[PDB]
Amino acid sequence: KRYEKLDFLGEGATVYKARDKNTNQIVAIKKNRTALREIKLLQELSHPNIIGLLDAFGSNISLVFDFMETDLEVIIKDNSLVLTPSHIKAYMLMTLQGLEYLHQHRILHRDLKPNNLLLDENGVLKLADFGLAKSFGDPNRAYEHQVVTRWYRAPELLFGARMYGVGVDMWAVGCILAELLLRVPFLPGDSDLDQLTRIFETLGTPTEEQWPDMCSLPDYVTFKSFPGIPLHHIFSAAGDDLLDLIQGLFLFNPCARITATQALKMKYFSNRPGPTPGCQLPRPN
Ligand SMILES: CC(C)c1cnn2c(NCc3ccccc3)cc(NC[C@H]3CCNC[C@@H]3O)nc12
Repeated sequence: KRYEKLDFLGEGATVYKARDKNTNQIVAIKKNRTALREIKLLQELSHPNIIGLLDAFGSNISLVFDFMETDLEVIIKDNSLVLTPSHIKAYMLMTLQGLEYLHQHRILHRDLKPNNLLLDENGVLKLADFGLAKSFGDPNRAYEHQVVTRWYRAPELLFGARMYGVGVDMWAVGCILAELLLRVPFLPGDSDLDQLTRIFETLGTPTEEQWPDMCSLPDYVTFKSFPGIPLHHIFSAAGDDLLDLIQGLFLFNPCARITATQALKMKYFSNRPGPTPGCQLPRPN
């Protein structure tokens, strides 16, 4: 009644474009117990790189956010675009500044993947779809457990961990970074077992030194030994500063794995070339 419905945008939920009658501004309208958890976590937060919940109303519920023009998946899949090292540095910087904020507020995203990083027409990247986000402390049930799509999913979750932390988001950011570099999914498992296969044959089956607790995980099972592939072989364009960020994000021990803040202090972010101005980031038609 306050927002002029315009164009359909998705079905998961159900999203629509709309024009607010008061300000005339363009927004996106998204239309349960976790529905309130979502509004709870979001009405709180304010960060340029986190989508901004502008309004809500009941009677299925309707979340009003700012319109976004595109997302990393679209960009990644757009052959017309060539991503430069500066482009990639920019996307990551914004992604990690948003994730550092979330984590400082003891929140896990738990569903980080390229289509959940949205971009506005000024090249501001924003984390979105907090339908799985939870406060760090909240417990994980066995049969209600919500887990990212398997290609971005961290090894501890594939081994059925119920106690976990930021490393689950940091792994997903590693898989996103790899996808920006290769322009295809990094680790495209065709099953949860095959997702681990792929992880180990790419990165090496973990030693006990690399991952002390691994064997005590609930769904731990014995895979063959794979040596893995050197990252400079996988990512042949990447400088040494980037290689070290990647390696940091893909450490098997979830407690050794690099945090958003540790990532952000990495030489990579202070080295030339600098991150593209948002207004210069590549745009699809
Ligand atoms: C609900 C809010 C976060 C939002 C703002 N703009 N916008 C657009 N904009 C158009 C668009 C087209 C292509 C790629 C991305 C966005 C599409 C869209 N689609 C719904 C889901 C789809 C899966 N990824 C998260 C999206 O919010 N949701 C939204």
